[PDB]
Order: sequence, then C-alpha cells, then structure tokens
Amino acid sequence: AHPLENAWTFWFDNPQGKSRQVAWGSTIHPIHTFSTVEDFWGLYNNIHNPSKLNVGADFHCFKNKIEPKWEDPICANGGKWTISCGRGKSDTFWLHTLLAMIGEQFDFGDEICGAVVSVRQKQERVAIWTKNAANEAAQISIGKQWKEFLDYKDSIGFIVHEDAKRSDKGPKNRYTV
Repeated sequence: AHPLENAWTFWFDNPQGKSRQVAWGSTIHPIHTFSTVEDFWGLYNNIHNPSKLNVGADFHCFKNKIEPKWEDPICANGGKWTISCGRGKSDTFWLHTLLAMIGEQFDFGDEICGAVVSVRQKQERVAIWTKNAANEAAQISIGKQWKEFLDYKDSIGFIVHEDAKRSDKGPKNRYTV
C-alpha cells in the first residue's frame, strides 16, 4: 500500500449515538488508527460526512505522535484555527483539511496536531489544532496556507487553548488572517 508519513487517529463523538461507552467520568469514543492512504479512505468512506451528522456530533483526526498523557488535553500549549460554515456546507473543507494534513502539505506541518469538525444547531465548525502557539511565524503560516488551500475568502481566527481559562468578554483571537 501507500504509507503515510505519520500515523493518524480518528474518533467520533456522536451525541445521539446508542450504546455510548461509559468509563469513570468519561465517554470512550470509537477510535481508529490508520497509517496508509488506503486505510484513510477505508475509514472516510465508512463514516458520514458532516452534512449527514446530527447536531452535537464531533469528528476528530489527530497525529499519533502528539498523543498526550492519559486524559490530559491535546497539544495544550497550542490552539486552533477555526472556520465556521452554515449547516451542510462544511463537507469540502473537512475533506480537503484531512488530505492536506495527512499529506503533510503545510510548510510548518510539524506544528499541526489534528483537525476537528463540530456540527451544531445553526453552524458547523472545522478547526485545525496546532501546538506551540508561541511560534507566531508558524501559526500565521498555517492559517494563511489553510485559507489558501480551501479558497476561503473570509477572515479566520486562532484561539489559544490556555486563553480558554479566561472569561467571556472578547476579543478572543490571538491571530487573524
């Protein structure tokens, strides 16, 4: 087969999902690792696209190399670039984002940790999680290149995970491109 540069892991948090796996203080989601192009498609072609997911569903795809210590947050010193789409309008962004990531297409790809698509009531958000938020050049490069990849015209923001411990009164974006 065609091996990928790194191994990646998919997991899905379906709200209405039946038989949710209960663990002490948590819900364990079905997780699947793949390290070849063939296995990526095997998973992608066997799951629904965002447009067919229900409100509250979240799909995640992260690089195994950056898996945190048990229950700890993923790439905690990083943050994420987010794009908000109307309902049923994130399928392309989701697919291209996955391909760009596993394909190691980003200039500062070493800082890319994963991507998550979140389906909500009136919006669907796709986000690329990165580490080392301090590396301004790297973060800005990733955001711009992602925006260019998807041909997205609107401005996108980067929110640092640690800043999540803050209040509500914005601004919230560390960077904007």
